[PDB]
Amino acid sequence: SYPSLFAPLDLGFTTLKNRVLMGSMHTGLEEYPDGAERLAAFYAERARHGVALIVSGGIAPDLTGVGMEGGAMLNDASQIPHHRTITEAVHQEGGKIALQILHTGRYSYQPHLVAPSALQAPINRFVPHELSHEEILQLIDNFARCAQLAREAGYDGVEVMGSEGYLINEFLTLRTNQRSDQWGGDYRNRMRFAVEVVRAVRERVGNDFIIIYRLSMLDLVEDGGTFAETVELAQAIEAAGATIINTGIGWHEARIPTIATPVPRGAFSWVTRKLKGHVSLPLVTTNRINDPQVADDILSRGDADMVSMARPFLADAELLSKAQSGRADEINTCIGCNQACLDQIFVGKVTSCLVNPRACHETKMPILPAVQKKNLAVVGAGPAGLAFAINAAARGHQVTLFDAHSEIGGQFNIAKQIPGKEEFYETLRYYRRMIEVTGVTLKLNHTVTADQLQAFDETILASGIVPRTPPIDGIDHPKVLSYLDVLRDKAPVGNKVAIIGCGGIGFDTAMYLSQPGESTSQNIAGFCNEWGIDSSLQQAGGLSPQGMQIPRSPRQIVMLQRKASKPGQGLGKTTGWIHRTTLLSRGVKMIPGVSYQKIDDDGLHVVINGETQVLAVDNVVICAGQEPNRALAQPLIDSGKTVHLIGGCDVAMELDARRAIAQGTRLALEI
Ligand SMILES: CCCCC[C@@H](C/C=C/C(=O)SCCNC(=O)CCNC(O)C(=O)C(C)(C)COP(=O)(O)OP(=O)(O)OC[C@H]1O[C@@H]([n+]2c[nH]c3c(N)ncnc32)[C@H](O)[C@@H]1OP(=O)(O)O)SCC=O
Ligand SMILES: Cc1cc2nc3c(=O)[nH]c(=O)nc-3n(C[C@H](O)[C@H](O)[C@H](O)COP(=O)(O)OP(=O)(O)OC[C@H]3O[C@@H](n4cnc5c(N)ncnc54)[C@H](O)[C@@H]3O)c2cc1C
Ligand SMILES: NC(=O)c1ccc[n+]([C@@H]2O[C@H](COP(=O)([O-])OP(=O)(O)OC[C@H]3O[C@@H](n4cnc5c(N)ncnc54)[C@H](OP(=O)(O)O)[C@@H]3O)[C@@H](O)[C@H]2O)c1
Ligand SMILES: Cc1cc2nc3c(=O)[nH]c(=O)nc-3n(C[C@H](O)[C@H](O)[C@H](O)COP(=O)(O)O)c2cc1C
Ligand code: SF4
Ligand SMILES: [Cl-]
Ligand SMILES: [Cl-]
Ligand SMILES: [Cl-]
Repeated sequence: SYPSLFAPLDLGFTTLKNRVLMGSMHTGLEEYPDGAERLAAFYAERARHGVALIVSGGIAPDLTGVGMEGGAMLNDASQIPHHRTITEAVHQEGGKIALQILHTGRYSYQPHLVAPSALQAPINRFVPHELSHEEILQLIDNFARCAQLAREAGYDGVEVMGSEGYLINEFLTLRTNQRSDQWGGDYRNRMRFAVEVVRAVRERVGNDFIIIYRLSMLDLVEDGGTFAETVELAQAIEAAGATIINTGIGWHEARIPTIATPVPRGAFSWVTRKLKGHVSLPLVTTNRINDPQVADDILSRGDADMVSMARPFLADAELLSKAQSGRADEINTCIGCNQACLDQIFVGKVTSCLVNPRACHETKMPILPAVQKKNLAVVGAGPAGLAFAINAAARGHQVTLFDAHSEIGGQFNIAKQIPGKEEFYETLRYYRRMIEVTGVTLKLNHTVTADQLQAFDETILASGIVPRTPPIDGIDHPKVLSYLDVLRDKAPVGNKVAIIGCGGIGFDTAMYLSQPGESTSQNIAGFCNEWGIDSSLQQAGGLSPQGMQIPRSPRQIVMLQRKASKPGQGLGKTTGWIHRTTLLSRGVKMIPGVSYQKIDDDGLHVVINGETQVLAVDNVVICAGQEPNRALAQPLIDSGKTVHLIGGCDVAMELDARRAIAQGTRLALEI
C-alpha cells in the first residue's frame, strides 16, 4: 500500500529493488573482536527483509581519519576477508551494500587529527594539524585506495561522506577553512577537495560501481554554506561521477537538534526537495523517517527519489517486509531517543536499541524454540513486563500479563505525555499488537496479590517504582505536588513553580509545565521557526538572521538540585543539551548546590551560595527520584515460589526504559 516506497530505481548499470536505503551507522563492531561475523548477520537480516541498499558505518581511508584511537579503517588488502565476510552475507540474502568512506577531520578524538586549518572544534579537545598541499593529494589517493579495497571486498559501491562537519565538509566552509592555498579562498577552490575525491574514486573503480556522495545541504553553523553553493557543488559532484547524492543535515557542533525525538518526522524532506531539478542524479532524503506512510508520502509527493532510514533499522530489521505485507502495526518504531544507539557509540561502546536489545547483538542473543515450555505470570505491564512477556510467548511459554491500570504501558503512559516524546505512543501500539500476535493473555485492571492467582510454575515481578518522598520539613504542605500528581493526575499548578530534583523526570516535568502551547515536535515549519532555520537556505549554514525564536514559558519555573555540578549534566550525552537549551530559552532557571530548609506558606526556604532564600512559589513539584516497589518480592519467597525481578522493582537508581527492556528481554530469552 506504499507504491512509491517499493518502486525499483534504475541506476543505468544496476537496479535497486526499492527506494529504501539503510543509512550509514557506525555500530562500534567495526573495530571489535568478531565484528565481521556479527555485522554480517546484523546486515544480512535487514537485507533478508527488503532493504534495497545498505550503507555501512563510516570507515577511515587512512589513519588520521578514524573516529577514536584504534577506530575502523580500511587501508590494506589484509582487511579484505573481513569485509568479504560481510558483503557475501548480504548478497546471499539478495541485498546490496556499499561502504562509507569517512575521514573525521577535526572531529576525530585523536591527537594527530588533521583539518583544512588549525581551528579547534568547539566539541573537541585537540587542535588539528593544518594539512599541507602534498598531504591533501595523498589523502585524495587514500580515498581511492579505500574504494579500490571496498570493491575488491565485493561491496556494491561506496559512500563518500562529505557532511556533518567532517573533513570534506570542513574544506567547504569558511568557518573551518581559512587557507590562502588553492584549496581555500573562493568557493571553487573549497570544492576542489570533495570533487577531486569523487573523481579519483570514480577513475579507480570504473563505471559499474555505485558512488554515493552524502552532501551537506544544511550545515546549521555560522559561516556554513549557502544554497547557491550547495547547488554548484551538487552539479560538480554529478559531473565528477557520483551515482547518487544523499542528504546530510547539520554538524555535530550545531546547536540545533537534527535527529532527536523533539525533531518532527521527516523534518528535513523540504531541504532535499529544494535540490530537485538542479541535478539529474537520484536524491536521497533523511532524518526522522520512521514510518512507511511517512516515507511513502515523501516519495509520492516527489520530495526525493529515495528515503534513508538508519535508526529505524536498529529498532526493527523487519521494517520493510512488515510494511509490504500490511503489518505496519507490528513495526517496532524507532522513537529517536538516542539512548542505546548514539549515546553509546559516543562513549565508545557497541550500539544497541532501547526497544530492541538484540540490535547489533543478534548472533550473541539467539531465540531458540524453548528449553522446555512453562506457564508464566508477569506482574506489571510496563516496558519490563511487556518486553519479557512477548519475548517469552514467542518462544512457546504461556504468559499471563497482569496490570492494575486500564492499559498496558506503565510509566510510558506518563512519558508519552511529555512534549517532544509522543513517539512513545508508537512503542505502546507495537507491544499492544505483539501481545495479540504472540498469544499473551492480557489481564488489565488486576491489582495482583501474593495470594490472588499464583498457580503458575514461575512468577516474574515487573512491578514498578515508588516515587521518593524527600524528608523535608513541611513536605505535606498543600503547595507540594509529586511529579505523578502533575503529569498523571493533571493536578492544577500555579504560575510560580519550584522543582526539586533535576535529572530525567525533573527535566521532563519542566518541559511540560513550561510548554508555550503546541509542540514543534509535530510541526515542521514551527520547529524550523523556533530553532532559527532559514527555509530559503540562502543564509550561511541555513541559519535565519533573527536567530532562535523559542516562546516564553507561561510560568516562572526554577529547577533545583543539591549536587554542585551543572544541572542536566547527567542526561543523555547527545540529547541533554537540547532540553537544557530549550528550557533556558523559555526562561526556566536551574540552580545547583541547593540546600532545602523547609516548605511553608511563605514558599520554599532554601540556602544558595551560603545564603538563605525564600522562594515565593505557588507550588513545589517533587522529582526526587524513585525507589523499587517489591510489594510481592517477599510474600512470594515466603511462599516457596520461584520469582524473578526485572526493571524498576529490581533497581531504581539509573534504571530507565533501556535497562528495563534489555533485562526483561534477557530473562525471556533464557527462561
Ligand atoms: C555525536 C556523537 C558522535 C557520533 C559519531 C558517529 C557518527 C555520527 C554521525 C551523525 O550524523 S549523528 C546525528 C547528528 N549529530 C548529532 O545529533 C550530535 C549533536 N551533538 C551532540 O549531541 C553533542 O554536542 C556531543 C558531540 C554528543 C557531545 O558534546 P560534549 O562533549 O558533551 O560537549 P557538549 O555538552 O555538547 O558541550 C559543548 C560546549 O561548547 C559549546 N559549543 C559547542 N558547539 C558550539 C558552537 N557551534 N558555538 C558555540 N558554542 C558551542 C557549548 O556552549 C558547550 O559548553 P558547556 O558549558 O556545556 O561545556 S561514529 C563516527 C565514526 O567516524
Ligand atoms: C515523565 C516521565 C518521563 C520518562 N522518560 C524516559 C525516557 O525518555 N527514556 C527512558 O529510558 N526512560 C524514561 N522514563 C522511565 C521509563 O518510563 C520506564 O517505565 C522505567 O524505567 C521502567 O519501567 P518498568 O517496566 O520497570 O515499570 P513501570 O513502567 O513503572 O511499570 C510497572 C507496572 O506494573 C503495575 N504494578 C505495580 N504494582 C502492581 C501490583 N501489586 N499488581 C499489578 N500491577 C502492579 C503498574 O500498573 C505499572 O504499570 C520516564 C518516566 C516518567 C515518569
Ligand atoms: N532518556 C533520557 O534522556 C534520560 C535522561 C536522564 C534520566 N533518564 C532515566 O529516567 C528516570 C528518571 O529518574 P529521576 O530523575 O526521577 O531520578 P534520578 O534522576 O535518577 O535520581 C534522583 C534525582 O533527584 C534528586 N534527589 C534524590 N534524593 C533526593 C532528596 N532526598 N531530596 C532532594 N532531592 C533528591 C537528585 O539530585 P540531587 O541529589 O543533586 O539533589 C537526582 O538527580 C531514571 O530511571 C533515569 O535513569 C532518562
Ligand atoms: C549509532 C549511529 C551511528 C551513526 N554513524 C554514522 C556514520 O558512520 N556515518 C554517517 O554518515 N552517518 C552516521 N549516522 C547518522 C545516520 O546516517 C543518519 O544520518 C541519521 O541517524 C538519520 O536519522 P534516522 O536514524 O532518523 O534515519 C549515525 C547514527 C547513529 C544513531
Ligand atoms: S535507541 Fe532510541 S534512537 Fe536508537 S535506534 Fe533504538 S529506538 Fe531509535
Ligand atoms: Cl595510512
Ligand atoms: Cl556489547
Ligand atoms: Cl488507569
